[PDB]
Order: sequence, then C-alpha cells, then structure tokens
Amino acid sequence: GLMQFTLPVRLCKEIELFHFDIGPFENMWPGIFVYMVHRSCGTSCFELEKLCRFIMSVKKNYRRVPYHNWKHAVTVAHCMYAILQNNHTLFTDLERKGLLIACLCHDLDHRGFSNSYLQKFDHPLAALYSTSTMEQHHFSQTVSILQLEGHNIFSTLSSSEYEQVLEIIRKAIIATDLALYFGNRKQLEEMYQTGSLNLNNQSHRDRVIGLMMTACDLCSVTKLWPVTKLTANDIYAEFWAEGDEMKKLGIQPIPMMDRDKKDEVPQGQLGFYNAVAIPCYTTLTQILPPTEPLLKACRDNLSQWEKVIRGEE
Ligand SMILES: Cn1cc(-c2ccncc2)c(C(=O)N[C@@H]2CCN(c3ccc(Cl)cn3)C2)n1
Ligand SMILES: [Mg+2]
Ligand SMILES: [Zn+2]
Repeated sequence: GLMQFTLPVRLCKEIELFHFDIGPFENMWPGIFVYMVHRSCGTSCFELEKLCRFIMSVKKNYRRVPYHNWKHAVTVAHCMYAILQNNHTLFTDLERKGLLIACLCHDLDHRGFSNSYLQKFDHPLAALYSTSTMEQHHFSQTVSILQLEGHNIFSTLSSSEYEQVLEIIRKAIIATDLALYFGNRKQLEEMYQTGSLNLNNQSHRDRVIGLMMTACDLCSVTKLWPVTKLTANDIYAEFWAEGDEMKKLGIQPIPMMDRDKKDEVPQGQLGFYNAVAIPCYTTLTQILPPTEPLLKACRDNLSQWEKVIRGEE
C-alpha cells in the first residue's frame, strides 16, 4: 500500500513531457513503468509482486533485435502514459489499466520482420493468422504470460471486467498493424469533420484508442532531433536485414529495405512524415487537443529531414 516509486528529479519532471527519452540504463525501465502505472492508474490498480513478475516475464519475451525490443515497448508505454496524463477525465479505470499493459506487450516476441516477409517466407504464423499476422501473435503471447502462475495482474476484476480489459488489449494490439491505420484515420477524419464523433459510442472509442496506439507506436518521430535521428539508425538496421532476407528468397526488396539505396533515406522519411506521421498526430490533436506537443515535435523533425536533403546537415 504505502511503498511508492520515486525517480530522480530530472526524470521526475521530464517523464511528464511527450518528448521524454527513457535513457540507456535498462535496469531503470521496470521502475519507470511501475512509476507510470501508479500515477496513471493508482497504487491499488495491481498487486506490486504480480506486476513485477509480469513485467520481467514480458521483458524476457522481447528478443535482442535492433528496434522491436524491450526499449521500444517501454518507450511506447511512456507515450501512452503522457497521453493519458494530459487527458485525465476522458478514460475509464479499465482503459487506463489495459492501455499501459497493451503498449508494454504490443511487439512481444518480434523477430524484426514485417507481416509481408513472414507471408513471402511462408512462416507457420502466416498460416495461423492470415492478416495482422505479427499483431495476432503479440496478443497470443500476452495471454500466455497473463496465464503463468503468479502473473494474473487482473485477478481482482470480475469475469466480465476481465473480458472487457482483454478486449481493450486485443483491439489496441491489433490496431498497431500500420496497414489498418490509414482507413482508421480516414473514418476518424470524416466523423470529426461531420461532427458525428461520439466518445460514448464504443465503436468510436475503439477507433480513437486505435489511433492513440498508432501515435504511441510511431512516437520516435516526436522526440528531439538527436533521439529521432539515432532511432532511425535502429529502424533501418531491421529494414535492411529484412531486405537481405528478401534477396535470399529471390525477391528484390522495396528501396526502404535495400541497403544499397541508403542515399534515398532522407526523401523516404519525408513521405512517411507527409503520408503517416503528420496526419496521425493532426487527427489525434483534433480529437484530443492536449496531445498537440506530439504534432509540434513531429513537424520539427520534418523540417530537420528537409535540412538534411538541402545538405544543411
Ligand atoms: C513502420 N514504419 C515505422 C517507420 C518509422 C518510424 C520512425 N522513424 C522512422 C520510420 C517507417 C518508415 O520510416 N518507413 C518509410 C516508408 C518508405 N521509407 C523509405 C522509402 C525509401 C527509402 Cl530509400 C527509405 N525509406 C521510409 N515505417
Ligand atoms: Mg508491431
Ligand atoms: Zn511497435
């Protein structure tokens, strides 16, 4: 009950900002997660012992990949923490619980390869789950860990509440399949512009939560430029590895995954900003006005990639 988590002064103040970087000290990240749960959810939300064990079993189930790793998980959960803290009254006790856990679990057991590559490889997972292949696997790994002895962090919920939170988690993890993002954001754009967006409508809440998941997943593009630039190295380290595995299947990869084409990266980034990132944060800011600092930072990074292209860096 009375056993609070306390960060050092700099992290105490900066953890509240959208552009917070969790740091290189891996042993501090569990603690930073529990801190976020306690302030976002309460000190009564989860049994500490159950939560600690759960977190450690989650960490162990992320692989040693350049980008889709334990650090990405914690980084996505922080961006959701920042959203939820800036939007106190909008979300239910169940949603706050579920969404931090969904963010921590969203890339469980990622091998660093796209849905596309699994399907072209003919991976077993592409037979078990024909769409959102990796995301259905992430949800299936999340249920696994929740079902280890001592790892049921939701044990104090009723049967029906437990079913709702696992449905919040299922939808939130599926929503991280970027292929689903474009149509979701368009639906949200019309609903907002025609003033029919209704947050008591559950089908509507699910779409807004979907877009929050995309926002949190892409939050690399919302950091300060030195963080954004160095994070791009880890992302393209996985893209080029996949490119290499495509070329082993006898398939020319897209330029995004071809290391021979590292020259076209700065133009590649502008398209991403213009086609995904800026639209994602713009729509998020219309629906949830206090998430504007995400759109501001993303625009700052677009300007930096236009300077790279101009050779101002
Ligand atoms: C799934 N996802 C996440 C990210 C992400 C996230 C955070 N920082 C950066 C990229 C991207 C992403 O950058 N992808 C675009 C899509 C096209 N692309 C090209 C295209 C041609 C060349 Cl030569 C180089 N990159 C970059 N895609
Ligand atoms: Mg993913
Ligand atoms: Zn992710």
